[PDB]
Amino acid sequence: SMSEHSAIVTWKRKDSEAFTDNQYSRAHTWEFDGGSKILASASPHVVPVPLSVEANVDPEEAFVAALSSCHMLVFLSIAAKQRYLVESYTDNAVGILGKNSKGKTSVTKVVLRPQVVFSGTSKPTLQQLEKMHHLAHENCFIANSVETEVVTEII
Amino acid sequence: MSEHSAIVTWKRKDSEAFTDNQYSRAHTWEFDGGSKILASASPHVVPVPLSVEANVDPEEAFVAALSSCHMLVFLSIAAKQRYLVESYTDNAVGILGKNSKGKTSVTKVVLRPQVVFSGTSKPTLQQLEKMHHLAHENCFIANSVETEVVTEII
Repeated sequence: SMSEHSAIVTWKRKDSEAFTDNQYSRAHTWEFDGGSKILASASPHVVPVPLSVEANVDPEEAFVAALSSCHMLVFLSIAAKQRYLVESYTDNAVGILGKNSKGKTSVTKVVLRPQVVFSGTSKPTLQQLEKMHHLAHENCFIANSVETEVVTEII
Repeated sequence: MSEHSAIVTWKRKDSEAFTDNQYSRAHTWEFDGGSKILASASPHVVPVPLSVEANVDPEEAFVAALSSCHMLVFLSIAAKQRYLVESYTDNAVGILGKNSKGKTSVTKVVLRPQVVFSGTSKPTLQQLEKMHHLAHENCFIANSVETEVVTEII
């Protein structure tokens, strides 16, 4: 059903920061309802380190992780319902910045490369796995919200 | 132009039956620079204790990515125009609903940024509004989504 999801994003000038020289820290915080606070930054592909902070999450990385996580969650529920025992699910996902059709810089492509380990006495075939991933992509809330071409390479 | 990586991992817990659909949705996100984030399904989507309230969920992350991206472009614009920004706080909300079509997706995200300027040179409202239109135009995440993204300034 319908739901709302909030994030508080906050940046504060450090005492030592001139700011107008563009040499301010891009570190900032993301705060969510359940109480968690995440240290964030601009991507180091767009703003050089040390202005960006490599150890902190960036918007592009979070975008890729959300798409990959959303797809995973749908898949796992499908696999449980088919009574397949999943031991692990690991996705090495990659997003690409490039120019979209309108000539604007965007995340034009995301490749999901999920590797799933099954156990127990009912394991699916290659054909079945493939259909579980197609259903997962079709019912992924995040994939359904984006212009990004989302491709799954099943590993 | 650039590549952005995420490793998303779920492992079945010891003794967790899974096939009963009662498994924990907690999992991890790992990024190149070493950040690990504890993740879950949203508790507005999956009840609890199947979802874990203190963990980040895909929907929350997608709202933060949009809000964060818009902010970072805004700040570089403000700094270029020689305004001194003391703070920027955006209380963002995204809404999951149907379409367009009939598929559940994030239909609308509303950004509500509040900016504190100090010092001698401060923008007028008109200048502030223009900085936000430019930031939205140049925000990579916003240029990636089909979501209606609206900015209500202040």
